[PDB]
Amino acid sequence: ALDDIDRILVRELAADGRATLSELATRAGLSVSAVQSRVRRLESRGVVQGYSARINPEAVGHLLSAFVAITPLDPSQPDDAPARLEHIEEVESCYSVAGEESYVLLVRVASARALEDLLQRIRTTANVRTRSTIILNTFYSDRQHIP
Amino acid sequence: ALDDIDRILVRELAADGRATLSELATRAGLSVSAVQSRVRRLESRGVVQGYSARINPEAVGHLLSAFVAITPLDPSQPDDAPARLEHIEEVESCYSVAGEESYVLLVRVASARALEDLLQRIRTTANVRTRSTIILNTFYSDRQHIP
Ligand SMILES: N[C@@H](Cc1ccc(O)cc1)C(=O)O
Repeated sequence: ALDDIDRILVRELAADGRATLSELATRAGLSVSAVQSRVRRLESRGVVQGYSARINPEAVGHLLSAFVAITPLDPSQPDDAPARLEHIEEVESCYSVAGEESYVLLVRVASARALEDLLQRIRTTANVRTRSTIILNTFYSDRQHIP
Repeated sequence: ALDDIDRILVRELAADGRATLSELATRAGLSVSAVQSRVRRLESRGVVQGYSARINPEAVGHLLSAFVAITPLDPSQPDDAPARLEHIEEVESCYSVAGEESYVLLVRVASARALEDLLQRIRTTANVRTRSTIILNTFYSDRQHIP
């Protein structure tokens, strides 16, 4: 239950999460109060999960990023790992995945040596083997698609 | 230079990309005016690259997501795969990578059938083999970390 109007709103807020109510309204052809309340409704279903600035991770010191695939050293408990890694700040994304491994993490760090340290912390905190794939270059990312 | 006032700014805008030129200035102890200038220089210097609402993908009927690892078929052609795929719009992200594959894509799609399809189109449009990994669940995603 997402009408043409909501489609326009998220498509605009995807492209520009600081879009203003007045700007959105003159694009959907609605009043700024219609818009404000369509946006709150989108936000409280979980259609729009929050707004974030797209910060360039090299500018701030994360010069190495990596996908690390992780798999249980002992498969037996239900799977703690996303909970237990939630508090390592250098882990930015955690997905469970089909195939031989269980999760994939995107991870970002200052250097090669900071990467060895982090692999250790992950090995130990989630009791998990790791397979690492260094990212050499991001060509574009998060480009969200509303169809 | 990232004057650790600029540091408090990006932490603030990453967790909340709508936080307003004022509300910021409070928790950052500055004039609404100087807060406005930095932000303008921060986007100029490519430290903030943009603002995005973060849209839940199922909510828009992207029920299957996948990492897709690609490697070009003919090492003698110019290797321009990121550019040949850039027009296909359900590729959300494309990285080059030191692994077993040349690049990794994050891709979103309606269903398993739609993916098979996408992949046919990926193979033929860049000239690549595909190896893909299906995401069952996203535990968290873009948690941007600032040192
Ligand atoms: N790797 C498993 C799926 C799985 C995902 C997460 C887990 O914690 C465990 C298993 C498979 O392909 O069947």
